Amino acid sequence: HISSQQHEKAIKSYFDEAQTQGVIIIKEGKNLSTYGNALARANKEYVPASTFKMLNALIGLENHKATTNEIFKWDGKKRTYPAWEKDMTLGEAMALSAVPVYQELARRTGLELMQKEVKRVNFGNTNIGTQVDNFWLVGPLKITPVQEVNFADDLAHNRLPFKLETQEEVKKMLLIKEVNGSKIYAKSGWGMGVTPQVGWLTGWVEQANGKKIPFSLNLEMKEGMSGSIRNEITYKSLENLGII
Ligand SMILES: *[B]([O])([O])C1=[C][C]=[C]C(C(=O)[N][C]C2=[C][C]=[C]O2)=[C]1
Repeated sequence: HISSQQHEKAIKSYFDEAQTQGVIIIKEGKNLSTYGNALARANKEYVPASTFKMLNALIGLENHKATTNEIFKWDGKKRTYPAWEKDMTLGEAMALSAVPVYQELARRTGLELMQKEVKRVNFGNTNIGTQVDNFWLVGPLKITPVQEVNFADDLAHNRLPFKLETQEEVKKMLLIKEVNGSKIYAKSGWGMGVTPQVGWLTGWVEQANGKKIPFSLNLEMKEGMSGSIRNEITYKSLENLGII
């Protein structure tokens, strides 16, 4: 019973209050809706940053480059965060957004195979260039927030060109929140090596009854904001629209 005018104002305000510029795109069935305080972001291109982990994992598992239970050893060298100085599964690495695990996986896959799986999946601008281990962080691979939500819609519905079983395994890695019988599956993205910095939270809500509502939040990370603003805004918006 809320006017759409009021949903629009309430969601814009969640971005206004964090003092950033951003958008969240929601997909109900085949219908895309854009909210936020910077609507024109919707079809601009940004690096996927760690959102790429979802595709990177799909590629690695499908092509037998790791298993769901394989433990990637920490090599013992100092890491940018101490939470990374441990051995982990791809799943654990997904939750921690541990890039060196995912770069290990990228190296196993190899530049050639990576390029072909990324052209095959039609992901973003599909260009990975010559560096197998940072293409999703500093370019040249770029994707828009529309493409990101459509990629989430595909994964959520198992429509990507990977075995059903590969898709279920990557989806088990993605559960970040349970809120009143709804489950939020998603991956965060933080473009730290680019100016300005991009922040993403891409996924879908799986409702009490099996409807799945894909979404993609996309904003600018400002000097010392924390990661969880991405989540917080996503959750405020989703609740505001009665999706969760
Ligand atoms: B991801 O979006 O969660 C993510 C995690 C850790 C590190 C990065 C990253 O963007 N590193 C970039 C780096 C390369 C040169 C300078 O900084 C992303």
